[PDB]
Amino acid sequence: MNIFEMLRIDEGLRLKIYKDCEGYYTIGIGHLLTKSPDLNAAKSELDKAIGRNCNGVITKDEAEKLFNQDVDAAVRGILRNAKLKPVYDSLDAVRRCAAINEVFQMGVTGVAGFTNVLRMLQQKRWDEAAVNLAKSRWYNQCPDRAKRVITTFRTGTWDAYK
Ligand SMILES: [Ca+2]
Ligand SMILES: [Cl-]
Ligand SMILES: [Cl-]
Repeated sequence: MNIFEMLRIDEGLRLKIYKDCEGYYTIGIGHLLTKSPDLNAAKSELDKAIGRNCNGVITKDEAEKLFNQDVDAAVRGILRNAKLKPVYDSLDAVRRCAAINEVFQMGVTGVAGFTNVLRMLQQKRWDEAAVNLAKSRWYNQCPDRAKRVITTFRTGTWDAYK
């Protein structure tokens, strides 16, 4: 088990443009196209991401190329953020996977606003953090995409994906 297998379970594959739990336009392995309510914008966003007229539908190899890029972006997003990096770097290996997962799904900005959870995580207060994440807007709207991640932050094992 690793971050790619983890996200493949959580986001699955979709080779046609769907609206995600947050209500935004998405494709592949959880690749967000835009937060605009306009489908045709997301349709052009796909074409721009791949380098061709898709046009709303991509292949499996292209999805995996986007997936590598997005996981890279999530890691870089964490390391570049002053709030997230010190918390991240305090985490053990498995919880760091949960952290990459949450940023991949929610984006850096959303996550960095969870100020008290970040504090609880840095001080290894796993139970409270789990509870506080459980009452998030992320969790309440995306409970199936979020559930295993919260549990991972609590236990620091891979058991929720087993
Ligand atoms: Ca690392
Ligand atoms: Cl892999
Ligand atoms: Cl969900």
